[PDB]
Amino acid sequence: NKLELLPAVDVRDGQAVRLVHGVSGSETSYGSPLEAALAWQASGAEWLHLVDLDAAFGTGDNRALVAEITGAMDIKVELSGGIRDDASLAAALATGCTRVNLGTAALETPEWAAKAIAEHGDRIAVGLDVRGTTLKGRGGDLYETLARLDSEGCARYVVTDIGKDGTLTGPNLELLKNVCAATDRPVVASGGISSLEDLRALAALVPQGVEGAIVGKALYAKAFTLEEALKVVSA
Repeated sequence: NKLELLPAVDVRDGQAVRLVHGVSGSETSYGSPLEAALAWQASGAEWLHLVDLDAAFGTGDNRALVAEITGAMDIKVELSGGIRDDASLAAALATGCTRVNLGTAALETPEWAAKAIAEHGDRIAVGLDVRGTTLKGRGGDLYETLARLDSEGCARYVVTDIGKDGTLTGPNLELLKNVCAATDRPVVASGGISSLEDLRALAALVPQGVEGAIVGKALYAKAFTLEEALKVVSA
């Protein structure tokens, strides 16, 4: 398969935004998140990666708007942000998204996350936010957690290097290679993508287990177009 591209739309206070290092308050705003999602779809996106950052940070939420965006997509939607308990998981699933991501929940409430995995299967992926080998949440050892989540039947991982997120300095390819070497489950790369060369490098890791790549600031800051990105990961 080709590398899947998941252009991102992160929502804060009803706006499309990008963060640096995932830090609340580092937002750059780009306007309407609905218009952004529809633009990605129009350019040929197969996936939207949609994030409710208010829910992630515990500052209210954008539930109605996230539901509207998801419903406006004819393409697959991965939804993330603050999915930490039965009600936030139910709200997310009710958007009709293709899959959700659990992040902090895997660290803070591992038994709840295991139960969600058992009950929803591959509608769940787990986000791993990494610095070095340490997991972070809004702690844990990367390989111990990966091993535990594997044994619990986790279908898929979304791996973010926090130090690269929103920085346009390139992805952490070594991190990604070694997570792929540790689990047989598909890995989605997130954070740092800055150039078409970065995408070529990620595409070369598909045989090792990199299934897809979430692309954020490179698209909003026009490092390349989504059309270029889709061409480059094609054969």
